[PDB]
Amino acid sequence: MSLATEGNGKVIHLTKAEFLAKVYNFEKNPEEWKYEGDKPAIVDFYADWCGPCKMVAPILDELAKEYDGQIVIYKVDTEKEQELAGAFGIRSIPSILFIPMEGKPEMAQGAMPKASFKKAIDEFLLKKEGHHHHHH
Repeated sequence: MSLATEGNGKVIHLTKAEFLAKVYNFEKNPEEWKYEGDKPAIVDFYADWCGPCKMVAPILDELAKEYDGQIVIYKVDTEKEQELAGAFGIRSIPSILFIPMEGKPEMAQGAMPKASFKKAIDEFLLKKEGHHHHHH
């Protein structure tokens, strides 16, 4: 049945329920952050009525496919996921949550271009020089 359902190397918009299961349990972890993901994730907080929020989807699709295998990109519809976005203090949009496999996730506000995104994805999410890195 599921031989090739994409998803990996893609950007999927999900709900807080989907967030919960594969990303983060804000039920058991009201205050803390336990990542349930196996690969590094990038969560785009977007609102369709927002221009920038629209741009990031194609950008994210591009970079997701470019960095396929290693990363998995998501996005969340803040207009409905108000509780989810509000919990992190995101307020609304745009916010980009970079979730490492080590530590807690950083965020960048707004839909930066393919170039700035590559730097944040590659040289930060994979090249986590700011995570546990003092020299060794």
